[PDB]
Amino acid sequence: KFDFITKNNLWTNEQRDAADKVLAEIDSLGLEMIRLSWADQYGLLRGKSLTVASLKSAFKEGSEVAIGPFFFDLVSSMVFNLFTFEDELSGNPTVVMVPDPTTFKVLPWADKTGWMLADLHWKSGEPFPLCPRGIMKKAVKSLSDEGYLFKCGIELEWYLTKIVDRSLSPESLGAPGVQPDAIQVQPVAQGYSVLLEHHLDQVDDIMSKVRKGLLELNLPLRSIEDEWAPSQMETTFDVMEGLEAADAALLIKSAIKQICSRHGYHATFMCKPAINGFFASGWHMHQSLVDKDTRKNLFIPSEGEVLSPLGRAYAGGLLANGSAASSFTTPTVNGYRRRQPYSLAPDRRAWAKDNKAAMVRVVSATGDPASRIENRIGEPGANPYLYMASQIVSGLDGIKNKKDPGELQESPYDAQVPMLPTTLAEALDALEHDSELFRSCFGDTFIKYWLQLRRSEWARFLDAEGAEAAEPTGAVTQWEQKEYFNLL
Amino acid sequence: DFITKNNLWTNEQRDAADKVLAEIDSLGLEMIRLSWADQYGLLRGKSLTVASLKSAFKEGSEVAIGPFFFDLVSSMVFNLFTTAFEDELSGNPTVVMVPDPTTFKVLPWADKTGWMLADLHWKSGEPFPLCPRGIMKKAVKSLSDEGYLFKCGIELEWYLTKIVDRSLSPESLGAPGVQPDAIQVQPVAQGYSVLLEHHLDQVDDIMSKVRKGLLELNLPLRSIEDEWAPSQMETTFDVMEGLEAADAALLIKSAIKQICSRHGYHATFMCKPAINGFFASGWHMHQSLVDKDTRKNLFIPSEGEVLSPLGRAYAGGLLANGSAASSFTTPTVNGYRRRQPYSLAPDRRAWAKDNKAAMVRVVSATGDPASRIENRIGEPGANPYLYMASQIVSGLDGIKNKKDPGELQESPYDAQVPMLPTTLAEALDALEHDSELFRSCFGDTFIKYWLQLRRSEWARFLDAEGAEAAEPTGAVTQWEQKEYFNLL
Ligand SMILES: Nc1ncnc2c1ncn2[C@@H]1O[C@H](COP(=O)(O)OP(=O)(O)NP(=O)(O)O)[C@@H](O)[C@H]1O
Ligand SMILES: Nc1ncnc2c1ncn2[C@@H]1O[C@H](COP(=O)(O)OP(=O)(O)NP(=O)(O)O)[C@@H](O)[C@H]1O
Ligand SMILES: [Mg+2]
Ligand SMILES: [Mg+2]
Ligand SMILES: [Mn+2]
Ligand SMILES: [Mn+2]
Ligand SMILES: [Mn+2]
Ligand SMILES: [Mn+2]
Repeated sequence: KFDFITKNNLWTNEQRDAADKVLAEIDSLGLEMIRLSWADQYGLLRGKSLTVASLKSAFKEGSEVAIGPFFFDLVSSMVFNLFTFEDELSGNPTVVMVPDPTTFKVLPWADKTGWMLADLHWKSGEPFPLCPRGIMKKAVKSLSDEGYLFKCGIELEWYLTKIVDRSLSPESLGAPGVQPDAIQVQPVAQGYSVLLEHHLDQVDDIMSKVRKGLLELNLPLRSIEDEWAPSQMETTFDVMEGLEAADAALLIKSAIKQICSRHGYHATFMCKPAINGFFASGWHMHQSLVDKDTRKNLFIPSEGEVLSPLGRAYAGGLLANGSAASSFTTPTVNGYRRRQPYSLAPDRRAWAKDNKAAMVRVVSATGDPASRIENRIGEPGANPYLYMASQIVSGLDGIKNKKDPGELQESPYDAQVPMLPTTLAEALDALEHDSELFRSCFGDTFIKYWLQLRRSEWARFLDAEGAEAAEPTGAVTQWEQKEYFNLL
Repeated sequence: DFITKNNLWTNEQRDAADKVLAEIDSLGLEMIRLSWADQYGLLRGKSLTVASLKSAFKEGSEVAIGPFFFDLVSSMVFNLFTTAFEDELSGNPTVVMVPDPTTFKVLPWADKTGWMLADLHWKSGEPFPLCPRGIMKKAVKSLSDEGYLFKCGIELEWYLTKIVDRSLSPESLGAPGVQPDAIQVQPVAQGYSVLLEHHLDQVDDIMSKVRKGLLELNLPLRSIEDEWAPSQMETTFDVMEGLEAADAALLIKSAIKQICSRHGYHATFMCKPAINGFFASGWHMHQSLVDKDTRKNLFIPSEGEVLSPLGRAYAGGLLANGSAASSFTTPTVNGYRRRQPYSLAPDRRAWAKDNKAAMVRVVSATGDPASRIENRIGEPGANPYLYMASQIVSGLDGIKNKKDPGELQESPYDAQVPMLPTTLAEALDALEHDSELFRSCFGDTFIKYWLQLRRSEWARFLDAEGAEAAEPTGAVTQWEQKEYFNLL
């Protein structure tokens, strides 16, 4: 068989050793299938399930796939002509999924099934420019080149509901460009009784299975918590690093959804479902930089500081680029329901010490290795690679250009600072009008592609619900429910 | 190491932490709940993994004070958005849950789950002033400084019902400041045949599970009894001491509710549910003081006495402060349904020997170490910490000022003594106009906070049902059912 991986130098020695160990574990465990997957532009896992023999072949030749998913939106509108590359963004070329053996997992909820991520490459051997994991890799290398590792604490809010109807009737299936029916669900608990232990116990018949699945995947689960709204959950994780953290967040969301569905439940990372009483869910990103060699947290402040100078410049970069990065931290139309004051979610580019109204909330103390920046702007349905890469790119831009975050705001909701985009369209406008950094770091081809795609989605939303409905405080529309509830 | 830096663990607590970690590993536990009682006595907190708990044994676990500024339906009674603290009572600072390893339990009804209480501290290291367990700690220390230990017999009445509908439909979930629907239930047995053995047998398929859970928690279960009303139960426990006794009462109520819910039943400590035929439930507090060194009961009477002089003065303090303490022993609007005569509940500040019509009932015999005071004023839904601490503070005040209870009442419902508050508002007035003692021991800030919070709750009740509805002999309102039935 042709060895595409060796010829194109796509595996490190570490990856090759891991490939040997992975095959040994597959044999020892008697696995029958190994999923080969990769995140699309929305963070959703696409790929194939291979047999053992086919995976062994893929460890030399890769596995061919079409780029179709990149040119579809969530309902398979054809945004880019698959029938008619970086210049025109058209066609259906074949790319090669090259497995990343360091990502291998055994999926506990499935029958004799393993799981692995793949990187997309042209048959020429070059990375596919639209691959979001590749964009995270570029961000990680840019940060390594400067002496730093990205340390990230994953804090995810989500909704846990019980399935009433999976909406499988032919009349509910939609069509290309036509949303299918949302799954029908029922809340699993009452709410507005935050952090209530009895809520944790009431849902633990299924939540214990979620917990066990996450632990058995060797994910660093830290806490399970009862959030404010009915059936709203929160799961946090211990600190992870760079690509691993992004891969982990991706797998975490996938595992929660799959386990829940296996038992007749529906988990969703849709920011604010159209269900009475459901409040918006957030994805706050906890971030620190550590020295590649000394492994010390370089954000730790001395006395009379809230952050080290380096951390202060990182925060400056987060603030300065918060509008341009908005479509990456907050990619869904529905995620902008959180862009309003008095929400404990951010409406403006302000930093503050421990104040949960700020976009950038600093949590720190002299000599404390937990000292960190929390960016509260993200939504749970964000693509982990694009979210984390936007954070790295913004913070590194702040360090290189010595950006100043300005004064810590005591009342962030009164701060005389730039407002954040209130709609996805505003976020795309902000990116278009301030595109240089993300063109340079994510790639010009990717930014062109991203703008075109997301704008087509906004146009669909506008056509279905009208401009008035985009107001963040307005009720969640049926378009949002039928776009995001089932898949995110 | 926040705990070591602030000297927050005794050497016994550190030894206990070692043992707790060893037991967690030996049993293969996967989750450990870290909880604390809020102002209503409800358990709030997080569920942590083994790794996260090990970290919390050094740095504690951060949590927001949100629950203290919410009422039972999450009315925002204090402004979480304006950064203040003890003068302003506003804001949303982060505090540190410091685990108390001496409280560790394995929860028998849950999957591989341990459980622990936590004390709330500012990040400066000082105790958080609104924390009710801390108020109990201060009462216990105040009592110890005088040479005494608090011995308490826990006697809880409650209702056992079978769930018909958990009221989980979106239209039933309420909203912040808006009560959700009560759970719908069915009685499990007829009543008005008190202490009937056949009733005990009829309910023992579920009551046996409650019994086993309490026994496996190593709680000193003493009796299970058929109380007067249909489906009304009573569970008593052998004598416990001080802070343990309060912690145990908290765990007892939580365990009863969780076991019952796990099996499709609803236990409630709501005083008098809006269910036809349900009579009011009480929490009589059996109390004695023991000498810290001799370990002897200092209430034991001589011949021609019903209590030693010390016990008689303690009783005097209980009576003298009974109106000011009313919101603590009887914090619920619904609990004042018991403030009426000919009820076997107290309507006045009278004491008597073995008369169940009195507030302070003496049970004693010459030289009998069971000699004690039973205060019949409390309701089952009381916060264990606030109820017990109010008792300690009142009795110690009686001792210090040599307060005289007056003459024993042969007919308490005809006694020439001050009447007890008949509404929560009256109880808050009594505390406000006579606050010095409870300000001195519970703290000014807590008393200011308590008054403001409970008055907002009374205002909600008044607006929903009118003043006319507060008359104790009136029917239980839907507001009471939708405020207390689900959570208490
Ligand atoms: N140095 C660090 N760098 C990055 N993340 C860190 C660091 N130290 C701690 N974390 C992470 O920070 C997160 C803490 O989140 P959590 O305990 O939910 O509190 P919070 O996010 O500060 N508050 P909240 O919005 O109110 O829920 C965890 O994911 C930790 O692993
Ligand atoms: N010295 C003591 N100090 C405190 N509590 C004690 C003491 N001796 C016994 N007790 C407790 O007193 C309680 C007695 O409760 P119980 O047997 O129900 O009595 P009762 O007063 O007759 N109740 P009731 O008939 O329902 O009104 C138990 O919780 C005992 O553990
Ligand atoms: Mg959190
Ligand atoms: Mg009794
Ligand atoms: Mn949260
Ligand atoms: Mn957070
Ligand atoms: Mn009784
Ligand atoms: Mn009694």
